[PDB]
Amino acid sequence: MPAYACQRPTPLTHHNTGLSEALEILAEAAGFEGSEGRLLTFCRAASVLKALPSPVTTLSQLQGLPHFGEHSSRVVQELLEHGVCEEVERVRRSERYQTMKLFTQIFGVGVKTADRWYREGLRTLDDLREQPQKLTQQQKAGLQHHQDLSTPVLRSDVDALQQVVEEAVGQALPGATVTLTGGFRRGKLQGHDVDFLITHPKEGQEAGLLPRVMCRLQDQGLILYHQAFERSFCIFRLPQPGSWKAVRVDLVVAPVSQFPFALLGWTGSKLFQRELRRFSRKEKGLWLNSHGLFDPEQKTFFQAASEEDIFRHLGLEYLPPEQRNA
DNA sequence: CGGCATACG
DNA sequence: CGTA
DNA sequence: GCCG
Ligand SMILES: Nc1nc2c([nH]c(=O)n2[C@@H]2O[C@H](COP(=O)(O)OP(=O)(O)OP(=O)(O)O)[C@@H](O)[C@H]2O)c(=O)[nH]1
Ligand SMILES: [Mn+2]
Ligand SMILES: [Mn+2]
Ligand SMILES: [Mn+2]
Ligand SMILES: [Mn+2]
Ligand SMILES: [Mn+2]
Ligand SMILES: [Mn+2]
Ligand SMILES: [Mn+2]
Ligand SMILES: [Mn+2]
Ligand code: NA
Repeated sequence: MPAYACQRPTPLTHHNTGLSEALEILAEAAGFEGSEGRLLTFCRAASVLKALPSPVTTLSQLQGLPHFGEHSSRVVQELLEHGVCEEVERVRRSERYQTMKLFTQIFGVGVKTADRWYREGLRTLDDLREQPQKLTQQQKAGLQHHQDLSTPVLRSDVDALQQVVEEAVGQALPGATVTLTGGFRRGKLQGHDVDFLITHPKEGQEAGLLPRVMCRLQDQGLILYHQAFERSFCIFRLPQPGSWKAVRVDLVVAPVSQFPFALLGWTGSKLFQRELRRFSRKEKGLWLNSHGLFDPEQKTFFQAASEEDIFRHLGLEYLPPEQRNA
């Protein structure tokens, strides 16, 4: 079992969901308490289980696996022996976990904001609505549309949204393209949002594109919330039969020179990309982001025509998007 | 001991 | 800070 | 929490 998640295939459907979900509760809780290192370990351990070919039935099957130490092993041991881990259940049932999950699920609210509200005694969404002065415009939008934003986005929604984004993009710039990224490109059937990457084959023609796209969407009544810019984290008014629902949509524009790097970064998973960037820097001495791959000693950027090119320049076996579900 | 991904809005 |  |  390779130690980095970018060195192994992780399919969407795997064989250890019970174990991985328990470890991911501990990771989430570690985040709520401000320990990003513990969060990362528990996430990495859960991800290792997703990459295994068969169900773990015996604690012996963990020996030698990366990111399993005393704590993650004890969690698995108790789930195998008893079907429940006391620590996981305590966190699950705790007022702090439940409230931090509730608040951080809001668009515009992260851990530090949720923790402050928790410390102020706030506990419910209605508590927040009762104190609108304490909210940014982004948080106001997140709370206003929270019910819809909690409804899974389905493929039919994606296809309808792709059509209206393509229409606006084509009106704004002939020849520009729209690529579905995020979890749907990895094969997910559902999501919390839809992610789109926009470019143009002629370098530089995409300058100023995203404001023009947003204006065209806003004039068709499709925009409920949005913030020079190249990323827009939006809420769309998606038509439905006889009505509409709010959907989160992320739009990003990249020049075509950067498109493989942006496609790779925005296709995820989040853990896959953090692990790939860690691998790049720590094992290969190269700096990876959604713009490029930089060699800091020659002071040069690697020219890539595809995601495959990037994997190859990092000395990694290529993984298609459906195997990046780390 | 300390690192843990890396950027834009 | 928030978002990805 | 795990690891280089
Ligand atoms: N959520 C999230 N995405 C991130 C982070 N950093 C980062 O590069 N991304 C990239 O943004 C991509 C799209 O983000 P996303 O939150 O829409 O996640 P997703 O489509 O995989 O899952 P979803 O099904 O919940 O929408 C991810 O797939 C990930 O690679 C991060 O900290 N959080
Ligand atoms: Mn399998
Ligand atoms: Mn412990
Ligand atoms: Mn026991
Ligand atoms: Mn998404
Ligand atoms: Mn997104
Ligand atoms: Mn840029
Ligand atoms: Mn330490
Ligand atoms: Mn520690
Ligand atoms: Na949030």
